Amino acid sequence: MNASDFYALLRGRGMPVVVDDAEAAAVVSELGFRTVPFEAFDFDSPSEDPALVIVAQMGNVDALHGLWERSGTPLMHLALAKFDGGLSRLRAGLARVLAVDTDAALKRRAEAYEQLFSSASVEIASGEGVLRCHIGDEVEVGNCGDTLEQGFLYSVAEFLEASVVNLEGERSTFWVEGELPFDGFIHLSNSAALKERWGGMLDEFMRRSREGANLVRFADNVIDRLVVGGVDVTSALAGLSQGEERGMAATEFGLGCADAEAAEPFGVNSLLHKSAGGAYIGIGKGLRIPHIDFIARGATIRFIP
Repeated sequence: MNASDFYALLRGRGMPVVVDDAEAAAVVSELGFRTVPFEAFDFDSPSEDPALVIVAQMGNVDALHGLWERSGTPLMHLALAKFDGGLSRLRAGLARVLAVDTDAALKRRAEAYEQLFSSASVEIASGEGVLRCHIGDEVEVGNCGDTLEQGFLYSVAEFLEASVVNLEGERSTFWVEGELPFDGFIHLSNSAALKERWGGMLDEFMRRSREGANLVRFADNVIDRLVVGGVDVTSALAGLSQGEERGMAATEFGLGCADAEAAEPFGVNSLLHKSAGGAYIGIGKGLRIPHIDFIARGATIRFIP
């Protein structure tokens, strides 16, 4: 089945919503959905009927990932626990998911991937800055399709963005250089340990980013300057990044393909922040460095053949 039909069934309350928290379940029930506890949903039996999985407790993220290639149901998920599991993020996140024009987003995403596959480089203009993303001959993408294949899981945000990833190597697909003034950032952690080591500092950066004057600069694919709230914080980030994963190397670049209806303000850690236009550049893998995306919501994009 198609992503477009999935989003249509979701807006029509035509599928169950699997939830791992009773308070979140009550919020989802108030929006008109049938809710099923996470431990109670039959993920095994083959089924053509889809479901949305909302994961608000970090303790269930390993179980969510374990559904990969095992689930009998077409699924998307909203893994709030990896970002910020609070109820306000659930309410706002669901408002955004139910408001976005997903058909237009899927068309823009298709066109963007074809551009990313046919370009030597991409220029991202944000204020006075220009970030250049040089794309290689073999382009790695997390997901360029429009369908939900059996056993695969997808974040609800996946079909609203077009992204290329340095999956195999530090620059197996692209490398970046230049400056990106940005509106805000988000950060994804796949474990409680990681979120505890990094969250205090990143939430402080998040707080300070609301005062604008945010800039990330890349040299030879690696951050060499980070400014948040007009304050250089490069050494803070480098201190925790030291010796982990690929340090401050760019791991992902992408374009937000959706409208901005009910989009949330920067300064909260919403997994939907990349989708509402512009472009973003990311570091980390979410394993020993959070996957951090610096987002320029109003950036303009030029593809170079």
